[PDB]
Amino acid sequence: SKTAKIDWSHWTVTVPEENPDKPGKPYSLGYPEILNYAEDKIASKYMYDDPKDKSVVFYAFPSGVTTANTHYSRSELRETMETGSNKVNWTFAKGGKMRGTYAIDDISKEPDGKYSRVIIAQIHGVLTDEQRDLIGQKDNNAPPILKVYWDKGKIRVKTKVLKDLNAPYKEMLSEHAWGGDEGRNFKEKIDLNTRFTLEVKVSDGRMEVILNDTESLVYDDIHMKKWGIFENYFKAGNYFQSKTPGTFAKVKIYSLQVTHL
Repeated sequence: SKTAKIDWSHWTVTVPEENPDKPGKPYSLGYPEILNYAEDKIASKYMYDDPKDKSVVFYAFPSGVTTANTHYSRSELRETMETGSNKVNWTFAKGGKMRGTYAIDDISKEPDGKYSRVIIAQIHGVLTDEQRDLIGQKDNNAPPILKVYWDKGKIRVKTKVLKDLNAPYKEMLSEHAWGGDEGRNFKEKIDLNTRFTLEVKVSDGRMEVILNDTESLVYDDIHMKKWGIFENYFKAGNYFQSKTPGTFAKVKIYSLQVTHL
């Protein structure tokens, strides 16, 4: 209404600041406490309203506080397709769609004078407990099959590839079986302080990323078929890709919608 169009019943947030009651781990909020973000003494520093334009600002910077499988600091949402739970997630065959309206509100430069980079949307894989236990892994982590960056004035997309197409199932379940692709950039340059839309559409063996409802980048080869073994969740916000002292980003979200029809 007066605030950004985000359905808080389907997201958790993790921020850059340490949780005082859980040392070494970043503070997080899930439902229903996330609804209190604006009055949360910790979270409101990093996820807060701009009432002038009805956005939510995600502010992140190197804090030295991260999670076990996350390299950099973040102020970022994690999708919970079932309100209140983290273990209900979706396969590519079930599918999903995420639509967001963003702006890169402010960002630092690196020492070479080029802007720092920020990840604003992801699809993260997740192992089921049965898969985790089959391969004897300590947690349910799996690769980020999709990462969408703002990178030096372009929207850049990175996906994962299976390094050995003959890899057996138990090997394919490990992150070491997957590596990064070469990356693809949208043609339309996206300036700072400029609203733009992203749409991510996932279906069986297929992922499509759409910028400003014009250009699509489509992924629909063997790697997307092989990725079908995982469950997934969306992420959105500010996963800030620098540890250089003094760097930061602020990402605004005006609208964010996920569906699994």
